Amino acid sequence: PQITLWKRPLVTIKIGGQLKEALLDTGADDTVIEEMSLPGRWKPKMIGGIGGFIKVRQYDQIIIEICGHKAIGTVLVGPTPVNIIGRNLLTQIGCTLNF
Amino acid sequence: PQITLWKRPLVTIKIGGQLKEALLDTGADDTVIEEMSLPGRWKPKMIGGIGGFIKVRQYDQIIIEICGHKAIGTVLVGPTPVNIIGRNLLTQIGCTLNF
Ligand SMILES: CC1(C)SCN(C(=O)[C@@H](O)[C@H](Cc2ccccc2)NC(=O)[C@H](CS(C)(=O)=O)NC(=O)COc2cccc3cnccc23)[C@@H]1C(=O)N[C@H]1c2ccccc2C[C@H]1O
Repeated sequence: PQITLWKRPLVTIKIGGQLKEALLDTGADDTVIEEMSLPGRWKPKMIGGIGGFIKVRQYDQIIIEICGHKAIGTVLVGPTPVNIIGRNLLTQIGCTLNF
Repeated sequence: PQITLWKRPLVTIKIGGQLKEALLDTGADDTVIEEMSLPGRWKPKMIGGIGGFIKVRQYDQIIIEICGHKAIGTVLVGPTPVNIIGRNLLTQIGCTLNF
């Protein structure tokens, strides 16, 4: 699809068999999702945003569908205000910016 | 242009007669620039994201040049770690997400 930016670029995602809304976010290096249960071991990560830094749990090789496109990659879990799909998965789905 | 997302989508902008590097950020509602002088009236605003909120100064009707494209809109100024071009100006340059 082509997504204009007059509104927030929110899409449906599927992760752990559940549907969530997430924001396609070219300003985010990584993908960060609100508290949920994911399989496997996690490792620590600190991520920094507009307000400062938060601690998150890093899960690798997680299956996620983004607006109907399958990705498999790193997903961070923690106190984000919004589920965000960052460049690590945007690249997997072939997402580009165009003007 | 078509901008891939293998790396941070950084561009050169001209604002207040100054050249700055800034991030094309589809997850940002607004445009926020590191401390600088801008002409005209301003009002305080709180902006939030990962790690919480910061206080900024809101300037309206500011002209910016982004990759050769002129646009006008609100620009926020304050302690952002990165200059961010948000949706209020990305729309004006005809920037879309495509996959
Ligand atoms: C969807 C959100 C709410 S959460 C993430 N987000 C966004 O707009 C995101 O694209 C931000 C943009 C940003 C880049 C760099 C520094 C700070 C912030 N990016 C992020 O939150 C991500 C988190 S990560 C590492 O993937 O897990 N950080 C990054 O990619 C890289 O951050 C950094 C890079 C370099 C130096 C840094 C120093 N100190 C902190 C962060 C740094 C939205 C938001 O904050 N929006 C607010 C915003 C932002 C700018 C202007 C106005 C407003 C209002 C809100 O719309």
